[PDB]
Amino acid sequence: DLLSCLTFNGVRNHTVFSADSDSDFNRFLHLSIQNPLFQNSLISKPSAIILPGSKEELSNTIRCIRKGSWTIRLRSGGHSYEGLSYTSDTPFILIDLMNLNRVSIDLESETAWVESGSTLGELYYAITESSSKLGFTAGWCPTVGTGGHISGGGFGMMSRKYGLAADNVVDAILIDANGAILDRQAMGEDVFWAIRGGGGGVWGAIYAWKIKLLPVPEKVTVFRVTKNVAIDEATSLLHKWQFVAEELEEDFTLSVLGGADEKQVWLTMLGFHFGLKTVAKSTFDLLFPELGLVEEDYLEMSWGESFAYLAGLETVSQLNNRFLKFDERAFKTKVDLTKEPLPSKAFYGLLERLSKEPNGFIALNGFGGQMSKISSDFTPFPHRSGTRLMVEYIVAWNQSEQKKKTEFLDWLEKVYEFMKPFVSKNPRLGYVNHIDLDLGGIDWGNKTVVNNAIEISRSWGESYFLSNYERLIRAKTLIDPNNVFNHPQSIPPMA
Ligand SMILES: *Cc1cc2c(nc3c(=O)[nH]c(=O)nc-3n2C[C@H](O)[C@H](O)[C@H](O)COP(=O)(O)OP(=O)(O)OC[C@H]2O[C@@H](n3cnc4c(N)ncnc43)[C@H](O)[C@@H]2O)c(*)c1C
Ligand SMILES: *[C@@H]1O[C@H](CO)[C@@H](O[C@@H]2O[C@H](CO)[C@@H](O[C@@H]3O[C@H](CO)[C@@H](O)[C@H](O)[C@@H]3O)[C@H](O)[C@H]2NC(C)=O)[C@H](O)[C@H]1NC(C)=O
Ligand SMILES: COc1cc2c(cc1O)[C@@H]1Cc3ccc(OC)c(O)c3CN1CC2
Ligand SMILES: *[C@@H]1O[C@H](CO)[C@@H](O)[C@H](O)[C@H]1NC(C)=O
Ligand SMILES: [Mg+2]
Repeated sequence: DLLSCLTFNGVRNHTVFSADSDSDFNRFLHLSIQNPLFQNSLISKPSAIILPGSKEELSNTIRCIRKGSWTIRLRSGGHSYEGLSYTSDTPFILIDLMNLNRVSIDLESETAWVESGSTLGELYYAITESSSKLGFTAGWCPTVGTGGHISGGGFGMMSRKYGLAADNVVDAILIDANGAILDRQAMGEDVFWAIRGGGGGVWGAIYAWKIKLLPVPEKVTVFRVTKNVAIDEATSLLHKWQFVAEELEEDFTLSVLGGADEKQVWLTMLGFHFGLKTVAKSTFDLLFPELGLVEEDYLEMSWGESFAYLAGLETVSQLNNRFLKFDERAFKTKVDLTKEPLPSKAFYGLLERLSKEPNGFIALNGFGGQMSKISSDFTPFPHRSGTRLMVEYIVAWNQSEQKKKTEFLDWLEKVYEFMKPFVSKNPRLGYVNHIDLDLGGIDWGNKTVVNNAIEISRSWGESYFLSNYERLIRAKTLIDPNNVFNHPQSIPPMA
């Protein structure tokens, strides 16, 4: 039995499947499901849930599962857009990493070791508690897990200054298919490259990341201002925004959340400056006076405060609450990367479509800055110089709106089709943290498909990784030749 192996090896925190609706099993299962779309009774459920409390327990958990016929599923923060950390078409064991949430800050080296169950919020909180002059570049959502996020890159409000989370990883502990405990030196440079953006659930189980902490001023300046406007003005704002955003010096970021409802358009402008408010306002007065920002819009605060504020949290303390409900809605999302400026009519049509579906919203980010100075092959995320914007389309709904699911998904499909001519093409680019199964998927139990796995997987592989796809395959073959870590879009090993 799996349990007997786990016990012989000192892993005690485990719970087998139970039909009891409010069993402990179900409590643990649902605790970290961050997309309600995959919560219902018709979804696949794990045969057991294991909560390892140490790297040794993680190693032995993997070793035991292998003595059986199980598919391994790793979950850190549970934010997978496609629920790939807690679903599987084959019988599976869920390894939940929530107990591995220790952050160890070394102020003498200005680095940190971060267990992979730690959320972004927990990490940010730990950093701000330790120092007023250090921060880290990662995503905007505080409940996202470092396990999946850093594995896939990790883009956020300081990426124009410092790049992705993965661009600032200097060591890691990877537990491989045989339970080996491997640091950077042990896994080798190809594998250490692959894990820094090559996607979660593919290489082994990351136990911990070693990150370089980055300088921040004791006071940064942010704004969070929602413009309530009509479509003509919203269109001209977004059309100018794209140029301001990509062209801003690296010490500034201007991003947008947007939506609409008939004649009313809302654009939430999210601003960040690595410095004081005089310089911040001088810059936006010059470059984007159309925003109509006023002195009272600019707030000076600590870096930690700024990340809580930009995400709409009440306090810095809230960063440290991994179970704080950030957004309890089922959702589907798609993303585009661009290479050419978007014409005005693209924003106009996007806004028209938003006005017809108030449950939809967009998130807009400029690249440029440091993102253009990092080589396309420095880490697996290839969208560097030449990449102008990242454009996210989201539709989300609560339980009372479930009847409209098909309609919501149809709306999103049509938005993505509308944007096709304006965004990257040949191929249409994507981002592995924004995993999208519409691109297709591999059934690893299907021999004819597996025989041709490399060609088949190119569909999504090249969209996520472009020319880096080849090295990823070589790295996969080195570290997981038997494909113990797999999912519908995992990098294939060579046969
Ligand atoms: C829900 C959500 C996601 C967001 C949000 N904001 C983002 C942002 O501002 N920038 C971004 O770059 N991404 C943002 N995303 C998307 C997330 O980045 C991705 O959804 C992350 O991959 C999520 O990571 P995590 O929360 O850990 O999700 P899981 O579902 O647990 O795992 C994803 C994937 O990775 C594997 N995996 C988890 N843990 C490990 C370890 N330790 N080792 C190897 N592999 C691991 C899983 O098996 C799965 O395959 C904002 C919001 C609200
Ligand atoms: C396996 O891991 C789970 C998840 O961490 C463990 O459950 C957790 O146990 C801790 C310690 O008992 C709980 O801490 C306390 O919770 C109570 C409220 O219920 C509170 O009074 C204390 O101040 C503290 O918060 C924690 O709630 C709980 N977490 C969850 C989500 O259940 C569990 O102990 C482990 N199981 C085994 C067999 O080791
Ligand atoms: C399920 O509900 C949500 C889903 C998602 C987000 C927020 C939600 O509430 C965030 C919103 C957001 C805001 C600003 C960003 O850059 C500054 C950004 O990249 C994102 C990304 N997305 C990822 C999808
Ligand atoms: C394998 O996959 C192919 C292509 O998706 C499918 O047509 C076929 O039915 C599958 N074969 C088996 C035996 O499952
Ligand atoms: Mg009961």
